This record gives sequence, C-alpha cells and structure tokens, in this order.
Amino acid sequence: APDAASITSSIKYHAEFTPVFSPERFELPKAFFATAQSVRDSLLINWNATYDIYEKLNMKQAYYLSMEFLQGRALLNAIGNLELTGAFAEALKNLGHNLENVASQEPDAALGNGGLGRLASCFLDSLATLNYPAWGYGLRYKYGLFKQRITKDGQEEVAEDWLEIGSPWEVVRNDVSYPIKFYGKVSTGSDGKRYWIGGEDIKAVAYDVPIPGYKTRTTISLRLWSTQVPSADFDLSAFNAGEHTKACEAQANAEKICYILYPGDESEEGKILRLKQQYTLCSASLQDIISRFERRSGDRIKWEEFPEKVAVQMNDTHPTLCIPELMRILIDLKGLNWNEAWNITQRTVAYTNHTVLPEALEKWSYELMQKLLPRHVEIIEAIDEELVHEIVLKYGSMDLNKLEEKLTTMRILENFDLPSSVAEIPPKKVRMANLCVVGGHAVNGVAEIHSEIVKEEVFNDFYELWPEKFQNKTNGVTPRRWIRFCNPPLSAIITKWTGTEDWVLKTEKLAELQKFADNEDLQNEWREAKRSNKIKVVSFLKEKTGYSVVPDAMFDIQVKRIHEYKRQLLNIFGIVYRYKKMKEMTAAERKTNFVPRVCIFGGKAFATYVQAKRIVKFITDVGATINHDPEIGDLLKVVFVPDYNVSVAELLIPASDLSEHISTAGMEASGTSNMKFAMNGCIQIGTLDGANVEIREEVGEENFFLFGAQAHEIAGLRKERADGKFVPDERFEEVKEFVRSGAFGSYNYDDLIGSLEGNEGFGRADYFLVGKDFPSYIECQEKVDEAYRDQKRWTTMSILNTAGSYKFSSDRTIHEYAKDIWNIEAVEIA
Amino acid sequence: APDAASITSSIKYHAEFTPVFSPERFELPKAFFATAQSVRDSLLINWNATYDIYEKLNMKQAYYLSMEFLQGRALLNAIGNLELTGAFAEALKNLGHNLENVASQEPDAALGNGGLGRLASCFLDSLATLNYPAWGYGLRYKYGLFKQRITKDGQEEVAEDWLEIGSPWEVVRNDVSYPIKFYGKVSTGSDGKRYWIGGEDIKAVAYDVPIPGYKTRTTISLRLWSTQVPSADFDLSAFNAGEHTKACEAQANAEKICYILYPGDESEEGKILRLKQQYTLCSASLQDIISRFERRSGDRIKWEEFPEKVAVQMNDTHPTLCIPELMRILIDLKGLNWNEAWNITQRTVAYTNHTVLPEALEKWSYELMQKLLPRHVEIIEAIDEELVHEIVLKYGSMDLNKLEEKLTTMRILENFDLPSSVAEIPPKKVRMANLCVVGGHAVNGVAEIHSEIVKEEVFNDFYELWPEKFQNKTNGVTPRRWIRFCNPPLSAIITKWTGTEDWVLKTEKLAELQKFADNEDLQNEWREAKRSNKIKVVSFLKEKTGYSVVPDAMFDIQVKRIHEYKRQLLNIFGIVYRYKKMKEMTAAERKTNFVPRVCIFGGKAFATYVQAKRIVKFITDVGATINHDPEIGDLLKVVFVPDYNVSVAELLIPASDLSEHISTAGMEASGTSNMKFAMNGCIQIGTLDGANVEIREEVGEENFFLFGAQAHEIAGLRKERADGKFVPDERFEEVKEFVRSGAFGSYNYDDLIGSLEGNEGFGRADYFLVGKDFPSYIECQEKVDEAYRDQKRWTTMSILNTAGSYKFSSDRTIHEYAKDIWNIEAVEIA
Repeated sequence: APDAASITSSIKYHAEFTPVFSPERFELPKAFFATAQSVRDSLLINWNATYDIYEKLNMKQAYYLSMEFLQGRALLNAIGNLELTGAFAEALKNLGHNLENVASQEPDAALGNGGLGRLASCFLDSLATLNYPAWGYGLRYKYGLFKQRITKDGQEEVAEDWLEIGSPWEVVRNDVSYPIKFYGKVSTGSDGKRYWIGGEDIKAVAYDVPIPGYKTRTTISLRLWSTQVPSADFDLSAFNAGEHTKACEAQANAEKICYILYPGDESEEGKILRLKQQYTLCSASLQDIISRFERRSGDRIKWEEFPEKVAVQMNDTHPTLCIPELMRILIDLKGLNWNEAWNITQRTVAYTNHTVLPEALEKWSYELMQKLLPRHVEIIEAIDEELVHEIVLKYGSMDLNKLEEKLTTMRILENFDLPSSVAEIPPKKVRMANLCVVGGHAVNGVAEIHSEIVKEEVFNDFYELWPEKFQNKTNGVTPRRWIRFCNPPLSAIITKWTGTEDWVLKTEKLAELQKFADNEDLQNEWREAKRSNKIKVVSFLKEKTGYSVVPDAMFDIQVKRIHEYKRQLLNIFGIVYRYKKMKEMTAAERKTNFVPRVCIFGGKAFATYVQAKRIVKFITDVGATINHDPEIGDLLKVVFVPDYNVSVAELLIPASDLSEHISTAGMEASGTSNMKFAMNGCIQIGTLDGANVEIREEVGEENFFLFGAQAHEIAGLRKERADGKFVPDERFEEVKEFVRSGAFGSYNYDDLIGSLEGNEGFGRADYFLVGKDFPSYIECQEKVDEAYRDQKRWTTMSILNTAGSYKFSSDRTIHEYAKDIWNIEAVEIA
Repeated sequence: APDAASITSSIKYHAEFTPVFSPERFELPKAFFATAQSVRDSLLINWNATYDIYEKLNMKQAYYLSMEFLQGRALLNAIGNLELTGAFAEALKNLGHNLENVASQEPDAALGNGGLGRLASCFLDSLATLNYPAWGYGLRYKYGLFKQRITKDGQEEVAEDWLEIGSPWEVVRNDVSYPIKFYGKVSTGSDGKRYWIGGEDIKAVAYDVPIPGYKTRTTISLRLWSTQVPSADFDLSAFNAGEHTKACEAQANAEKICYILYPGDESEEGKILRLKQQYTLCSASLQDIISRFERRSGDRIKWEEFPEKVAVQMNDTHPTLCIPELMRILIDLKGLNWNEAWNITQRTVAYTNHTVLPEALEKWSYELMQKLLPRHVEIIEAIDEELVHEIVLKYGSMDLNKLEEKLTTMRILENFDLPSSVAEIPPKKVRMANLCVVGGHAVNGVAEIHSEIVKEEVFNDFYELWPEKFQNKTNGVTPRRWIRFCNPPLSAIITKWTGTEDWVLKTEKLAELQKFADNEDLQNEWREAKRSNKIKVVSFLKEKTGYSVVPDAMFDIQVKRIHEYKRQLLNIFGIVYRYKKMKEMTAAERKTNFVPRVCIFGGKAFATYVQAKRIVKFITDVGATINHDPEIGDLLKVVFVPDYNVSVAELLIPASDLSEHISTAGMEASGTSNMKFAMNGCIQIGTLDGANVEIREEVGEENFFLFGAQAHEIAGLRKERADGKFVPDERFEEVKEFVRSGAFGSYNYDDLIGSLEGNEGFGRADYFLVGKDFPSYIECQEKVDEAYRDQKRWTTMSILNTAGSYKFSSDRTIHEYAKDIWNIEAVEIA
C-alpha cells in the first residue's frame, strides 16, 4: 500500500521518466501529469487484478452503452476511492504544491453533455464500488460538445481542448481493434448465409478509462472507441499530384465520427454522421463483448449460454442498433438460426427510456438507413414482419378497427404496406423506440410517475401485450463524487453525527440526522460548513465571472441546459421584478423587505437555438446592470457562470442554499441535479414534476418550495391561451415594460418579449407558461425570503434535505438493475 | 548502472505500467515496446545530465538542419552505445524472448530517404560520441516517403505505418511550441520596424529523439517538429451545419506539412507545400535556438555574442530560408540594425553543397515566394542589392562585359532589373544556392574532387570573390552502426587482431590489419565471419523475396535509389548476358566458366518515373526466369529485396562480397554506402567517380575493380552519339535482342530498350552510356570471377578494404566541421 514517501518518489519518477514537458522546473501542469500517472499505476494494478478474476470466473457481465458519459475530473475521486487522499496531499507538499492547485489543472473529460451522461458516470462508480462485473462503452469525442465562452454578446462556442496534450488516465489498447463497415451491398453465399461486402471500411480502437470502486479493488473499465483508418488508406498517388484533400478522404471520413457530441443533423451529411456514430458504438462494443465471451468460453462454446453470460443495457434509443447488430453477428457470422439468435438477442438486451412524450423518440428515414446499413434493414424488416404476425395472432381480426390501431401504433416501420391483410405521399421511416421495446426483455422509466407514463401513454399497446417487460428504476447519483469528495466539511459532520464513516457505503445512515435537525450544535456546524463552502465559491466567482460577492447572502442557483422549457426566463424575470421593487423603495425599506442574495446561473445553449442564446445574453445584461448599481450593492448579485460542467457543479452544489428546478410541469422525466443538491443540504424550489416529486416526498413537504400549474393542467391552460381567455398578471406586464424601457442597456429584447405574446404562432404565445406561473413563482420566492430570515427553521430544512436524500444513491439504483434486469452478482477482488 | 536483474524488473514494470497493449501474454510487439521504454529510461537520465551541463556552461552549440534523417532502428545502437547489450539480452531470455526477435519488431524511423539523410544520422552519432554540444533539427514525417511493395507488376507504393502505434523513443515537449506564419501582409509601425500580420497561423511542436554517444553519457537531441493548429481553430459552426470538410480546413492545412518527404511538386499546391515545409523547419528551429540563447544568457544578453554561441549548418539548400529568417528575427523582433544582424547571420550560418551540376540547385518562382513569405522576399531583395553594390565595388565598370557576366551569374534574383547601371518574357526567380553562398561564412563540398568542382564550376565567381569561404569535408559513416553493431563476428576479429576494443573510437587502428592480410589464421576467421553473415541473409531472403539461395556463392549487391543514371540497368544487362552464355554451354562448361552468385538488388523508384519503375519490373522478371531455370540451379540467383532501408542495409552489407557503384562517371558527388561496404570487407566494383575515387586510393588500386569512361570523356561520347558516330558492341545488341525475343516472359520491354536507341530525343539515345560502358563492364565482371576463385587473393583484398576504411569514419568528418567551420569544443558529462 503506497504512503507519502513512495508516492513522492513515484511522482518524481513519472515527472522525469514519463515526461510530457521540458525537464526544467516543476510547474503546475507538469505536476498534475506526473501525479495522475502515479495514481494510474494504482488504478492499473487493481484493473488487472479485477480483469484476471473476471476472466477465470466467467460469470455474467453487464455492459452499459451510452452516447454520453459525463466523467468530470478523475483525480480526487480516484485517490479518494483508493483512500490515498492524505498520502498524495503530503507528497505534493514535499514537492512544493498543494493538492487543490494540482487538481485544478485537470480538464473535465468532455465525453458527455447532460444528465443522461452523468447518470451513466454515477452508475460506473456504483458498479465498481458494489463489486458488480460491468463495463461502460462509449465513443472518445475529441472536442466534446463545446467549451462555453461568456462575452459581452452572451454565449460563444469553442471546440474543447481536453485532449490537446492527451489524457494521463486513458489506456490505448492497440491490439483491441474492430472493423466497422458502412454502405455496400448484401448477397447470398452457397451456404445460404447473407454476406455484406464493399462500402467503407474503418477501424474502432479501444481506449480504457479505469473506474475504481470506493474502498475495494474492483476497478472496471469505461472503454471508449476512437475511429481511424490504417495508414495504408492514405492515397499517396493523389497526395503527390497536389490533391491533398482527396488523399486523406478516408481518414477524414473515419476520424470525424468521433469529433463532437450530437453533431448538428439538419443536413443529410449530419444525419449520416449520427447513424455512423451510433452504429460504430454498437458494432465495436458488441464485437468486443462477443470476442470476450468466446475467449472465456474456451472449447466449451454454447451460444445458448450467451444471455447467461452477457447483459447489454441501452441507455435511451441511441444504442438501438444493438438489436439488429447482435442478430447480424449470430446469424451471419456464427451460423445460428433466426429463432435461436432472436431468443438470445431478447434475453441479452434491455432498454431504458428517458423522455416524456412520443415526439422526441428517434426515427430514421428508411431510404437513408437502407443505404448506410442494408443488412440491418433486412433484419429490422424481418423483426417487423414477426411483430405483425404476432399482433394478428393475439387480438384476431374481428375488430379490424382494433387490429389496425394496434398494427399502426406498434409496427417498427412507419408508412409501410402490410404483408397480408384485408379490406375487400408520406415518407417511410424506422421507429427506433418501437424496435427497442420489441427487441429486449426489459423496458424501464427513470421515476415512479415516468415509468407509469411509459406503460400508459408512450407504449400502451406494448404494455397490454408484454406487461412483464415494463419496470421502473428511479435514478440516483453517487454519494462518493457528490458528498464525500465534493463536500469535505459536510462529510466530517455526517461522520460525527452518524457515528461512523460507513454512510458513504450504507447511505441509509443519513436518515439518522433527522433526530438532530433541531439540535443547536449540529445546526452551528451545519452553518459553518455551508459558509466555508461558499467562501471557496466567492473566490471562484471572482476569477470566472469577474464579480465580487459576499458569502453572507443566500446562494440561489439555477444550473442546467438553457431552454425555454427549463424556464431560466422565469427565474431571471423574478429577479428583474425584485430589482424593480428594490429601486422604488428607500435603502431602509430595501433591507427590511429582501434578504441578500447571489443568484447564480450556468448551462449551455444549443448554438442555433436563437432564443436560448438570447436568454443567456439577457441574464448577463441583467447582471451587468444590477451588479453595478450602487443603490443595490451587496443586496443582490446576478452572475452567469461560464462553461458549467461537473467540476463547476462540484464547487457550486456544496455551497448552495436554494436551487431552482422550475420547468413547465410535466416535461421532466427525472432530472438528477436536484438529488445532488438535496444531499448537500440545498433546499429546492420547483414545479411538481420529474425528480422534484420524489425529492419532495422524501425530504418532506415542509422542506421544499412548491409552486405552479401541475402536469394535468398544462393542456387546459394552453387551450385558454389559444382561445384568448388568458389574463396576464400586471406584475408580469411590469417586467415586460421595464425590459422594453431599455433599463438593461442598448440590446433590443423585442424578439424575446415577443415570444411571450400573441395567442398562437410557432414560437410565440408563451407556450411554456412563464406568464401564467409567474404570480405563484414570485409569491413563493417571498416565502423563501421569510424562511431564510429564520436561520433556525432554515437550518432545520437544510438538514432534513440531507437526511431525506439516501434513496437517491445510485447504489440503490444499481442494485435494482443488477437484481431485476441484468441478473449479475457481486464478485470479490481479494 | 543497470544489470540483468534491474532490466528484467524494468521491462516488466513498463509492460504493466506504461502499457500499449492488452494485459494478456507477452507477445513480441508488447516485448519490444516495454524493452524500448526501458532503454529510454537510460537515455533520459543521460539526456537530462547532458542538458544540465550545456545549460550552465553556455558554451557554443552547433545545430544541424536537414529535410531528412535516416535514423533506422534505435534499439541495438542505443543498448550498444550504453554498453548494456549483454544485460538486455539476458533480461529478455528471462522473460522468454531473444534480443534479435525483439529488435525485429522495431519499424525504421521513416524520417529520411537517401544518403543525405543517413549522413546526418551518422553525424549525430559522431557528435554525441565525441562529446560535441550539437543537436539535429528536422520534421516529423508521419508517412515517410513510401513503403515499397514488390509485386508481380514491380514496385507499388504504400504509406509508411511506422507511427501507427507511436514511437517509444520520442519525447513530446508540449511546452515547446513555436508559431509559424504563412501569406499575410507587411507594414511599418511608428517604431520604423516591419510588422508581418495576417495570413495563416500554425504551431510547430517539438518531439525529441535522444541520440546516445558510444561509451559516454553525452546524449544529444534530434528535435523534430510536428505541425498542428490549436483545437480552437476547429470551426464548430461549419461542422454542425454539415460542412465537415470546411470545419477542419485549418487542421488539414497544418497537418499535411508533415505527412510525407518531398511531396510531388509538379503542381502549384505541391510547390507551396514544399516551401511551407522548408520554412517550418527553418522558423521553428531558429525560434528554438534563439530562445535557448536568450535563456542561457540571463540578463547579460549581448546579441553580438550570438555567433560565438550558435552555429547553424545548412544541409543542402532546403534550409536556405535560415538566412532571411535569422535576419527577420534579429531586425524585426530584436531591434538590431541591418548591419549588425547581417554580420551575425553570416558568422552563424554555413552551407554544405551535395550536388554536382548547376541545374539541380533549387530555385523558386519569385511571385510564389512573395505570396507565401512577403517579409523574407523583402530581405532577400535587400541582400541581393548589397551583393550588386559589392560586385560593382570590386571589378569596377571598365569591362562592362565582365561586370555583366558577374552580375548575371552571381545575383540571387534571376531575370530582374538592376538598381542603377549603364548601357547608354522570362519568369522572375530566386536562386537558393546563390543565397546560401552569400549568406554564410563557409561553403563545403563532400569529397576532394567535388569541393574542387564547387570552387571551379558551380560557384567560380563566388570563389574568386570570397575564396576563403570554400572548404572540403569528405563524408564518412559511423563505425558504431556500420561495424560494431551490424557486424558482430567481424568486430570480434578486429578486437583480436588489433589488440583492443579501442578501434570503435580510434578507428585508425583498422590500419593494423594490413600487416596480417596474408596471414592464414586471420584469413580463415575472416571467411567464417563473412559466411556466418551470409547465413543470416539466406534466411532473410527466404521470407522477403521468396527465393532460397546458398551461402557458398558470391553475394553481388547493388542497393541504391533506382535511376537511369545509377545504372541498375547495366548490372542487370550484365547478368542477362552471363545467363545467355550459361544457356549456350554444357553443365560442365557452365561450372568452369562462372563462379556461383547471388545478385541482390534493392532501392526505390520515384513513383512517376516510368522508366525506373520499368527497370524494377525488369529485374524481377529476370529473377523469375533465372531463379526457376533448372539448367541454372544454384549457379545464379537474381533477387530484388523490397523496401531497402537502414535495417536491410545493416543485414546485407555485413554479408556482402562485391558491391556495385557504377553510375555514369562524373554524376556522383560522393555516395556513402561504398564506405560502409569497404568497412565490412566488401570489394567494390565501380566507375571512377564520387567516393569511389577516394575508397580506391585508400584501399589500394588492386583491391577495387574499376571500369568505364571517366568524367572528362562523358561530353565527347555523348557528342559521338548525337553525330551518329557511336558503334554499339555486338554483345550489347545480343542482350537487347534476347529481351525482345520474350525470354523474360510476356511483359513488353520495347519501351525500355527504346531508351537505349536513336541518336537524340528527350528520353532515348542512351544518355547515361549503358551501351558504351557495357564491354568494359562485362570484361571487368570476368576479372571478378577470376579473383573470386582464388580464395586467398580474394580474402587479402577483402581485408585490405577493412584495413583502408578508417578515414571514412564520420568521427573524422565531424572533428573537421567542429574545428574548421563551427568552432565548437568537446564538453565532458561526468
């Protein structure tokens, strides 16, 4: 086991012997690389030890596939899970640095975007920590999505540079390479098997990122694919003639599959690039999974045993091509019959749904997919045809009307002709969501209410047919990254009041804080912990936003994707309201009527989403005006934090007092940031939707600020709008006027306010009900104000958040998947 | 100091902890990577120790710049120079491999092409070994020139894959990065300095390759530049719209500068790419050199002392832009006056010429260079104008005719107008060779005769003007790579007969073999050494060419660039002759009249050089026919070895009996393979040109087979041809007829024989005098036959080659450059 002495030598050894810099001096960037390489040594011993037990045991292994992982920085979670935090800190002191400054050099791995990606990242930590044999498979994106610049003009986008020097975590596996084919033609050989020939051939190379469990040796992989072409595909003859671009066409074509996350797909070229990404991920992974299955099998290879050895989870519909890809391999490559290969594929694959309404469910042009993946389209057509025969077999054809409904709704192919049928220019599509439901043995939503909606409204017919595939797995986040490592002072408190350090594993012990919520010593520690965390943030806000704020103010935080439906605009409108009120009062009245606040916004706008980009500019202009107004001073600051990512979350969430989750009611499946906020003793204000419902139930309805229309009323209120029956509240008109009056400078906001007016019209008519919800929202912010002035009641609420947060551990989620869907069991790594 | 035990641990440590493969098993590719990383640990300790002494001493340092380095494999020369060969061999045995199989995994560094590149590589070994503070600067070419495939159709070209997995030698210096500008505009600031703004900006990143000296710690760098663009230059907005190619234009543009060696430049785009390559190399290097000069200087920076601290050698005219680049930096960036910066530039820079006639001397379109490098063109124009004023100042203007001659010949700018002058549509060019002579303080040829030609015929006027710049530095090759490490059995012999291992440093002790050339014990060892080396080659010829040959045959070798002027066609024609004679004789007569031979060819043809490609196909067809003819059997084999490179040279040269250097007399400046052949006891047959002249003089005229027209007669014989006075010898017509008769299969050779006929016409008329030289060549091969049957006389000749080879050590060459041009001195690394 390393100690400070051996870690000291180890960093020095890497600094000199695995250098990435000049040999002079030991600057911070050099120190971070040497440190991380040192940690990797530890990760690799454990990774190899886990790898060896898994190989010999040949137990069932799970595989979690996703277009995104939001891994964050690795250093502090890795030394923490290894329990070497102390030793690395002391070793860095010896070499003249501190831990925190060295950790600051690490770029966030830009491998994901939002909650879908952080959920997968949480899950990997949970799997490793719980000794579950499972890996992650994703793509290695060179440039992420974008790094966000916050200028005078609002948001600007720049390519991420996280791999500009390389990652000291990843391990290239030069011998783990899989061929990926696109386009080409299918024919039949004299063996009666299909053979897919020609098109474009590329290679997918494996890059492992070791994921260490907490207090265990289990160290699993996140295996990422990077796409390339052998150097032999460089066309010399072209290059030498002066056609430099034609010479590299094959490499250009291969490499771009892994440039960015979710490449813009309004164009044909963008759509093709998206299918290529999904297919690469499904093909490379399954090829890798099958190859490991054959290797562990030895001579005793029973293809029958494949689903007893392999689970594959599809995170959303992006991994959908797994179903026809596994079918392809079994049938075309392994020689299985259709029936055998379908039974196998079904008992292998499971689908998790993450969306609310049947309109974000992905669909592909038939012609497009047929050009790119001819063999996959044959297989899907056959799956569709069996489905048709199965639907006719139940239900019969006495209802014709009932049969037609079922066939129309449930078929994978849209706007197609039936095989055989009875009665005596729309574009042909492939419904990925239909495929996923048909092709696996489990389908789960991601919250109680959500999973009920999936059974009742997304796939009702599928549930009437196969009620037994449908399940719920409520999301969760890891308390390692999201309490133990991001919030040390609160961790020290939890350990004291619960009696042990055991809570990080047995997170149910957070419940033992409830009996102390009114205890005055607990409360005092609780407040000093919160204040200390906010002091760290004050320094951070100074360097990142340029504004100096005080820690004796409520930190009111709204961090998430910028979208009209997320309702940043509501929050900022509320802010503008209070600022208007402040300005029409004396100094003395201002202090009696409003508690001091720092309102922190962060999150990225999709770059061609004009309105979202306009909301960002808006927040920055409201902040320029408020934060410089000498009548206001430290009563109110509005700051927009550039480039929100896991590292910024880990800073902000420990420090937060109030966090806002105020999307239009009914449009969130779950959300997970609210769960991290609760764990850290933040109090949530929000609408009754998504994860807010479950949080509110666990933390108690007195420790949550609720407001707004509920899901069941959205329909009616939008009808009111359309008929002209909607009466905007005057305070709402006040803010509107105030913005047009130009109080926020010279920028013209007409286009923005216009989105809130009219009664119909594509992007007008206040579709997300900002104006409606506004009175109950501003009202509820006054309840907050009142609660915050009662420091004792506020602390009690803050503690009960942390106390009622245990069920939101991704350890709970992962045990559920492990028992109810994947049927994997813990494996000990001695 | 490492031993077998610590090297064992070290390989294991890297195998597990700096992995590039899967963790299963220890296959050869894994073993080579772990081994090389282990060696690098040793190279790095010494490199850092050398770096530290150089930094503190701040003595004068030399810099050798070249478009090519032909580094070969590094492993065996590195463990040899470190003296760990034994320890690494034993360590590999312990882990179940042998040294020779592990060394076979290493790709040759594809960083060069021909002798110009191997000379630089020899020089780096010599500098390090002699404790001279000097570095190499070159480009890091990803795909080399091409990897040569030898098929049924002759030569095919494929991109080199040497960097497909990465190099375990190189060290990326992420903090050593220099901006390179192209295009743009020049203006004047209010300080009166020129400012070069706009165009295209890229970055050149440093990759060090440590070069260890023999039996010393001095370990120097070959620092290679690789070109790139910050990830910020990736155009997201384009990428997201579907314009994937436009999005990466800047990276595509930057990266291609380092794809291949000598990109085809018939097109504008190819020419631009060549200037970009040269400029990148001169700019990045000088920026690095100057930055190190300022850093070592501290606060005491005297720009006056720069040429007392820095020598820059230009290997040929490709580094020519160094002259205006240094001028640019001093003037525009450092604020020096013109005069000061010109004095400095002159005492810094030196030019080595490598070509014979004033027609391969490089020239650039004025307009082209002006578009790409506007500021450099201003500076060159000013240098030209001073030259003009200087020429007028000597010579005066009484001869007008004499003055005009001088001005026309010597000016850097061709087809330009004079500033001022007196008398009362050709494209404007920049003569790089004129620039190089004007801009440095030394000019050297590369052999006695050559350097005399440079003074008398290439730059006569420059020599009449500045006789003192002109010098000679006869080339040499290193006896580490080219005796001690490629030919172990011969090394054991040299050590025994000379009394010590000291010959590897004091290579003059090879002369002590002369007194033993007739000694029968020396001769017996000598023969067993040669035979043993040929046994290694027999195995190699089996796997690479597919032909099985016997070691009891003279190995007759011709390895070099395939070119009409190199005269492979003569050799193969001689072979075809003897084969024709063999076939018209009985078995018994065949054995009396011809000694058994294995005729080995190798070398690359420029890909669009139709004739050269046709000569390769020819040799392969002659070999298919001879090698399969049951009348011939092991009397004669003709094999073409694919992909000749340093690794193939190191195999073939130790094994060789006769090597052929038979270019048209007068067209070689030097050549260096002939010197390596001599060192290994090969006997040369050749024309009286280049290095052959000097070899023949040292080894003795009885130990060299000479034939052919001499340089002074080429002119006359080509005139004979043109006037119709040339009478082809009948034996030459025999071979011609025999080829057309289709004895070499179905390929049509008309186009090839046609190059030998007619009296004029671009590519006919036997310009390189194959037909002329043919009788004396076939005659001289019979003298060889006769000498080879007298094993005693043959051995005596073989030994006197090795005995008379010392002066061809690049250690001799490097001491000469060090004292006579660069004025650097040895620095001890304790």
